[PDB]
Amino acid sequence: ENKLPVLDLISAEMKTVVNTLQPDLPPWPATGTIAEQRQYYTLERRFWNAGAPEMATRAYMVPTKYGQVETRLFCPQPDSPATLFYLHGGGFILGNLDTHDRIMRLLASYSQCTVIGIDYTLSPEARFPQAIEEIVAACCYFHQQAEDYQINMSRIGFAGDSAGAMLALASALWLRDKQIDCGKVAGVLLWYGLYGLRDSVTRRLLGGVWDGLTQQDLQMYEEAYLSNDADRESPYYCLFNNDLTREVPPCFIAGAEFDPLLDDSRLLYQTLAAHQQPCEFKLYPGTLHAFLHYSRMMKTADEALRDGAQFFTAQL
Amino acid sequence: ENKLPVLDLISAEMKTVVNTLQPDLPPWPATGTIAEQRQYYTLERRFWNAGAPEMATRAYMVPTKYGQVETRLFCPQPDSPATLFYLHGGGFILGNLDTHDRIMRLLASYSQCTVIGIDYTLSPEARFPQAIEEIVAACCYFHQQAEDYQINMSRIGFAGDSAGAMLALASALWLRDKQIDCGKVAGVLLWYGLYGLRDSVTRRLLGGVWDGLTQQDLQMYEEAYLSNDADRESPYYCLFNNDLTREVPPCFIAGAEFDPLLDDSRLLYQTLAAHQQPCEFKLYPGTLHAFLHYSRMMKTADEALRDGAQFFTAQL
Repeated sequence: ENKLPVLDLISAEMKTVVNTLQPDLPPWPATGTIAEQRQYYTLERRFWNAGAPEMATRAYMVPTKYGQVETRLFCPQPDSPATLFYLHGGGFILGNLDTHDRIMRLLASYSQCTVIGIDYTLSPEARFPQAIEEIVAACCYFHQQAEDYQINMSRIGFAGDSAGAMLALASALWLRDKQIDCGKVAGVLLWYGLYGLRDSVTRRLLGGVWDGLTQQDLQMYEEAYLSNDADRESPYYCLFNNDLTREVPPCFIAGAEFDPLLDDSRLLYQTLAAHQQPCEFKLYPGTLHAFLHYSRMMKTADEALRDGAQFFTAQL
Repeated sequence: ENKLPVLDLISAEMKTVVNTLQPDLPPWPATGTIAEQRQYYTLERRFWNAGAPEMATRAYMVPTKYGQVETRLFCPQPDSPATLFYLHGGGFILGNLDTHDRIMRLLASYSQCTVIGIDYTLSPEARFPQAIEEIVAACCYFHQQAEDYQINMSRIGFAGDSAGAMLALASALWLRDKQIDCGKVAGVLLWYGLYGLRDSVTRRLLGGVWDGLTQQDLQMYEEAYLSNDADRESPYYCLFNNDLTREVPPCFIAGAEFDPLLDDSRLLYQTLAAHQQPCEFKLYPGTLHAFLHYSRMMKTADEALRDGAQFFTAQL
């Protein structure tokens, strides 16, 4: 109704992606089970993940108080200076280590750090703060067992896209606030995340069927993730209710121009900068939310990967 | 907490106002009745209203479906080209024709149009949408009785500050939506309004005891005005839920820099501009919310009045 004509305003590069047909796929099951929707997502993501760098990969199950969680280690080189944990997006209800395969492999290539993807339990089966607890547990397990796994856990980082960016910064804040040391958090890489705004200029202007980010869609994802309405205000969900004026690790904040969540990125950055916390913001012109997946076809997506990777290594 | 240090960022001219003492006044009766708080605001406002333009004024009671309401006409010249209705601010719970006497007289003076202030019924005694219906009724009464009152009702406009600005645009949109012709709405003058955002970048960064615009203050004014949580979504409260893509009268939108409500103005402007609706935005640097009252002492407040007057007369 009052929204911007986003499909006309996106870049010609972004449009080539949006207009790409995958003719071998069924239609999107908007009335199937969550289990079917997850399967479709995994199938549809495969084409975008093709051509990923080839490198040494290892999969391990790690213990958590909620049971074992799968992890995948991508090891570019034998003397990694740090370990980067990667939390994938998908609205908390979709996505896995395969949907984000190419992103995690390129991050490893461009950083020359070990990248560890965490297969956190999705919602609605898991509810807040379960994923964050699983991530912290995994991190802490790897830190205790670093020698056995052959990884450098002296310096770590958290990285993620969309809902995974929320998990990335919430994990770093959880570690800080609970006085948990599972390695020095050298940096956090946050591509088009959301951090607890309930409304904003960008949420009003943007969002539609092309990105699955209408007000209604956002309420749906919140309803799946939270168990109690009181959790809306938790400082590990509404991160703006946490104290962002001190002791935040260096954050690289990437905004998508035509994403309703962009203001979440601008508020985090403006908050951090006003309180002299180390950060950088960069807007990627012409993009929709979720663009990091499109690095093979979009120079802007590969640039965003390079930029985060390089921000991380600049902290080491 | 994560807020900006607003008292340090405001301009020197704004700080002179913030630091102005009225020693002869009692302290603000925070635990007193609404009646007491209203009387106090009235009293405290007198000093800021002094020295207003000399001009012919007349009070008239006008019929509405809720009873008679007081109006005040300010007549700057014998041949007014249009009539501007002025809706005062004060959070819906405070203010009256006296607290905004100087604003209205300056507006009439700079516009050279008749200004008609409307003493709409305050909340909690009235609830939404009573004030809007009162204003529409008053406007249609004056339109029907124009010859008797010696006013020009062939072109009209609505003007207001803060909550008053919400009433101004809501009234224009009501007339449009219900196809009520009580004069051609030439323009709407909106100083530091709010138009229904529930959260924003600016709501998070700003607001405090210095302006009475914390999240809890804002919730309390909304609670007083609205009968129902569902009314938060009404297209005459959340005006962003109304259609803003067609037939919106020319809007002058003035933002105050260090005001949590600034993004409400930015959103209204960006929305109207994106749909080719006629509008102008101007930011008034260094200011708090509610600065229009301080025109004797602050060039910027007086400039804001001139600017809104000039915009209105440019539509005639």
